[PDB]
Amino acid sequence: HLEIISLEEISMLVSSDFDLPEVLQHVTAKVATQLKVSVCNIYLREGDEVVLAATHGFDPAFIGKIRIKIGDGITGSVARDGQYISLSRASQDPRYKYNSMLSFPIGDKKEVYGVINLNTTSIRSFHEDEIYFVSIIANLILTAIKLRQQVASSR
Amino acid sequence: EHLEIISLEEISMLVSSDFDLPEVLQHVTAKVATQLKVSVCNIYLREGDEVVLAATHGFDPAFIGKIRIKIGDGITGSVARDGQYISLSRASQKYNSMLSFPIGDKKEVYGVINLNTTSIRSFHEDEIYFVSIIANLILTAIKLRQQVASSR
Ligand code: NA
Ligand code: NA
Repeated sequence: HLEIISLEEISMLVSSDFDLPEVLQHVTAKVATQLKVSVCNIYLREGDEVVLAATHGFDPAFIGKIRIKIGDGITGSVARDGQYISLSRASQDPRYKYNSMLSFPIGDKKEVYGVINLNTTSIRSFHEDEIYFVSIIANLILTAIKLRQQVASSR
Repeated sequence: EHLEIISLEEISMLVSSDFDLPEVLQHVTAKVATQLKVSVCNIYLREGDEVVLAATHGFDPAFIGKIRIKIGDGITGSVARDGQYISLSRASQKYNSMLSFPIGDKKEVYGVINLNTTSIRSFHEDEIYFVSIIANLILTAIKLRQQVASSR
């Protein structure tokens, strides 16, 4: 939402005394609650795949554990192509579900660094600026990485 | 605390692709001035043995080229050299209060952000914080633009 990011928040995000791990935990937990969604994950490009880096929705236990091969999911396509997809599906496993997800890339000019997902179990449309809001977050996340990775291991 | 005093596109432009340093700074100033309800906000950043004016709110923007301060020199010089910021009040005559805060990192000072009122007020712990934050924001606005350009 409009004026909806604390000074503490951008602060922590930029200021380098924190490690990605801890920021991203707070990022997902921020986004998930802001958009009223029941889970928000970040996967970060690593080799030809993409591994989980933060959650709000899963156990933190799952942090290293989930990997999507590159083109593989619809996460995997977002990771490959760098266009986000948002969809709602009707789903039914036999038994004598109607979810929504938003899957948005983290990337730049050159390429994709990761994917942020938002999944709610309700049938619900993602509104434009709802996506705008995540677009900004995808870029604050992009900026966290860039500051830390390069300006740390080379400065 | 630290109240919800920043805006999505403000944030955005800060980081953004083809949003541009002068212009970004020209807004950053105008925000601070307007926020801390201060008369002038000027950012000087670093060139060689001196520090030049990069953005103002409060002066004619025609002075952006034009004000260069040696690192030994101002109250602004000290802040630029030894990195730890200074804030003062003078009653001088009329009068003025000011905050001269550093922009930098563990090793290196990148410039100085400056506020002056033409009242006589000493700024709150919380008001400085804000500015410290604003100074990381400027710092990284800077830091991004040269890791993109000057390392590709
Ligand atoms: Na997911
Ligand atoms: Na000044």
